[PDB]
Amino acid sequence: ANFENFIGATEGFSEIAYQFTSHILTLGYAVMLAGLLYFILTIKNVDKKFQMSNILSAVVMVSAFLLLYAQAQNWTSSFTFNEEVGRYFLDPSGDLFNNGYRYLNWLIDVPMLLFQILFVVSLTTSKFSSVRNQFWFSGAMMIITGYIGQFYEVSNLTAFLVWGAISSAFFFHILWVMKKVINEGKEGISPAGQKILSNIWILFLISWTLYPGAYLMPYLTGVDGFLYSEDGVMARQLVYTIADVSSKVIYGVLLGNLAITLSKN
Ligand SMILES: *C\C=C(C)/C=C/C=C(C)/C=C/C1=C(C)CCCC1(C)C
Repeated sequence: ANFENFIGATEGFSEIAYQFTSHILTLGYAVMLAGLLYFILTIKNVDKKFQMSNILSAVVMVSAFLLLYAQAQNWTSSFTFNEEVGRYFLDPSGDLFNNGYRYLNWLIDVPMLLFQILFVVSLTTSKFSSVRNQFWFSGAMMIITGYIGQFYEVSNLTAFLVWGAISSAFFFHILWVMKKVINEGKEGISPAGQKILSNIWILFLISWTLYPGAYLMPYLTGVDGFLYSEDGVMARQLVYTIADVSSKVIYGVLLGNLAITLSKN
């Protein structure tokens, strides 16, 4: 299956790496529940015309709470302690760790997080339907090809890499279109909102880049190095959780602040 199930079957997990990974992944879904309440409760502070952005954030929160909770359980319930070795090992009598929950979550969120900025910023010379359709197409393909390449994570490394680069192509298309969007979005609005739009752009850039970083993390120290272990698994799930909080929660808080700033007129 995956690099996680490999380590779980071929070397096992120190209680620290196991309990750490369960804790960070719990942090993950708990934060999505906190954000859900935040977006619902704040929806009154923004004019009707921006509220659709809050709505989309609330929906993203629901789909990340539900799927990142499924994955938390999947990770905990997939390994059992061995008293002889004192380490956690993949259980043959379980579901086995399965990261489809995460890709299913990305496939849902991606249209919604890309669509929502289009409800707070106005374009200048670009058409709303062109940006939208371009976001949705390459957002879906980025994920689908990323899911395919992930089927070869442990087995064929070279396929894992060439698919990753395919999925990166679509990612770079999205970063291109988002940059145009942020440029046209800057025209006209106050300097304060231009400041927030620039913050949104940097956070969008880093936070989305963390995801390919966590996809390559075990092989980053070579095909036999330090991260090729329970420590790369630890780091991979830590980066993911950081990327989840930033691109899903923090992103929508920033768009909310912008919308309020745009109601000063
Ligand atoms: C949770 C919400 C979103 C928008 C998640 C986004 C995830 C990514 C941008 C993942 C990207 C990948 C890339 C760029 C290439 C390797 C495979 C990944 C799917 C991890």
